[PDB]
Amino acid sequence: ALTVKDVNILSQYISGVMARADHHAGNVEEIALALAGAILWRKDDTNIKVMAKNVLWVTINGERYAFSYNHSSEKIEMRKGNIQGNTIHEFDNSTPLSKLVEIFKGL
Amino acid sequence: HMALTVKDVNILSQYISGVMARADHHAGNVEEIALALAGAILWRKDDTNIKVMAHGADTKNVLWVTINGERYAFSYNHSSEKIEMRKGNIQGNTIHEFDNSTPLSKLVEIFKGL
Repeated sequence: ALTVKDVNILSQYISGVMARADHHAGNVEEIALALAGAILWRKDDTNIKVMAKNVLWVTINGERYAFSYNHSSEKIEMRKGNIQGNTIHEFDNSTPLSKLVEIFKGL
Repeated sequence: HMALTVKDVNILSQYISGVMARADHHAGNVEEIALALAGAILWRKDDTNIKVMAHGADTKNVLWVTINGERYAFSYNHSSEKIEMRKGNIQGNTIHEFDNSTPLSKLVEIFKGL
């Protein structure tokens, strides 16, 4: 799995996400940038890790969160704890930024 | 006279948290678009570190980033309540002004094109 250890790798990863979203998942291409900001906003010191569909793990306020793309619903799914459970939020280009801020502010 | 160099992800997260805290408290009109701008700047930046210059103290901040060999300056205008984006000269006119009502599709378009 990829460990996002520095800003160089982080930009490359975000670029990878945006390239993939443009080509094959256009319905999350916009929210992806805001999600990137939100995850960096709220993460603990633990490094972001992307594992293998890929799953991105981040720890926020002492809880582990998994982000991954669902081709069938065309959503980015957010799970709390283990990828083997229900989503707590789903994001796409229709998600209001007001709602995104509200969700991350409260984590 | 004060320069913050965003050398690593820890400093980046503290900087973003600082921006969101200030926006929540007295710049509500850009609190939402600030997150998207954070992703967009990190998306397109060249290797050079982001720098935040304050030539007044913690209040008169300008964030600088290089994209495709060009410098871009971001700052908040507390009268228009917009984040102003300039290119090259910081004393030039703005090329874009962003707030919560900026369509995200337009923000993606702008950054894709830099």
